[PDB]
Amino acid sequence: DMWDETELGLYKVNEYVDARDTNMGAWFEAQVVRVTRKAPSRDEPCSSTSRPALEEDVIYHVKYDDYPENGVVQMNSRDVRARARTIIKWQDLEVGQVVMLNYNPDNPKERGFWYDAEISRKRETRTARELYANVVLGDDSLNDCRIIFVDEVFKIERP
Repeated sequence: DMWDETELGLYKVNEYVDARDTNMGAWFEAQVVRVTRKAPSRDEPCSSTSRPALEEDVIYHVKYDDYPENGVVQMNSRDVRARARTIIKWQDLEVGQVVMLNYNPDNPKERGFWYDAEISRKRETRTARELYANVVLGDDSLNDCRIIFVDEVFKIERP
């Protein structure tokens, strides 16, 4: 069974977060409506020395702000974070940074959705500001993609 959890979560009921969609991998604003953990065993404490309960243990149940029709969806803790808020300007970007940026996999020249990405190239020539990144970081990432929206790269918020 699922038990409601009030301590381990980094995000509380009613708080807004960014949540990573389970189908497309992009980040969308959402409201936390419930935080749960798996039920402890009958003869085990909620937290033990062998297995200290951890924030990564919780499941967040969220409702997307712009997709209410999707209903309440369950999120792994790695798929919820504080809303993005700070751009990393062009001059501060570098290879190896992991950022949230805007990319359209189907039409890469055009505006898309917001994905985690690892910068793979960063160079300014007389002709262009070249930014490439491995986009949709995780399984089946899109490697070494040319990024259009080089002035709209966000820092990822971390606890």
